[PDB]
Amino acid sequence: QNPNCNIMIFHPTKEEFNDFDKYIAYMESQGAHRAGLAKIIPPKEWKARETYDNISEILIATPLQQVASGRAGVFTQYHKKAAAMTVGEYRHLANSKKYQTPPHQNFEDLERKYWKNRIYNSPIYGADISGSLFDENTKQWNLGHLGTIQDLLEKECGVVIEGVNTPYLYFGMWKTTFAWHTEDMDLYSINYLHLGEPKTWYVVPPEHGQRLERLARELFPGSCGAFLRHKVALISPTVLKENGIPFNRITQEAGEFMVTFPYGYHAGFNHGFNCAEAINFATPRWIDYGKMASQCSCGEARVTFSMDAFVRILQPERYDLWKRGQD
Ligand code: NI
Ligand SMILES: [Zn+2]
Repeated sequence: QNPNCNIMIFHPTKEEFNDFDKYIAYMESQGAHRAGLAKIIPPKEWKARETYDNISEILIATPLQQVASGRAGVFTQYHKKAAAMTVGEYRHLANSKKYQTPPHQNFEDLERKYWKNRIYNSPIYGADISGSLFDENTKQWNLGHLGTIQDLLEKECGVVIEGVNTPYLYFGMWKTTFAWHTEDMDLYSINYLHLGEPKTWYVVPPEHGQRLERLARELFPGSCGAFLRHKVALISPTVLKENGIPFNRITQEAGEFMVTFPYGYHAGFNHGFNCAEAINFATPRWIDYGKMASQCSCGEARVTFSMDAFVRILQPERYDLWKRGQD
């Protein structure tokens, strides 16, 4: 299935939108994971929340200034602190003359601009906010409550990691950026754009993630032995074509879901003011990637959690063998 590793787009029926797990698995029987990313479009009736009133007076306690440096499509990005603000103020700042989305004829134009001018006017990302905009009544694809095996982490261990097993909110503006990464422990991620302007994703198929690693070692020489876990690298598509790294690019509109799959390297940016919600999740398929996830050796990035419970409970036949691989 899916021989060209293309980003597949699904339009589940209402019935198919009932069991989250079961549809993930169906997307995989059609080969979605081979691209490392898929778009899902919710049924017409489905809604995340009745209305987005009073999201104005919500508090972004610690927004981040994203300072890039480098050029010719290759940058390290670093995060610096900036003042607290309401979303009202952020919306307003993100539409001001300094941060607003530049005039552009089409996508190719916008992209050219983002990658040419990255180091200027460092944008402020309202990122990593612990919360959710989903209605409790929303029972299909509600990111607070997916009901996947990732929940084994909290029931077995009492282990809660923010943005991993509880959701994060992302208030974006033009040029706000996510560096090249696979998710923590190479988990799946799912992201819902709640509102506003689009988000662009670039994605490398899992089959080739190593090529991407290999390349990042040349572009940032002197580098854990798993550099990309720092999530500091920006690399433009031109630079990927130049070096023969397969990738795809897709632009997410408001109202749409993206799911990244284990070991699917991805990065991208926002086109303007927007608000996104995301969480990680897991399936039985992920366990083996979990146990395999290459961790940062220098300390700069976290070994997020222990695979122990997952193997013990869900792979009981292989558990003894897995322990002997340890200490
Ligand atoms: Ni991600
Ligand atoms: Zn490291």
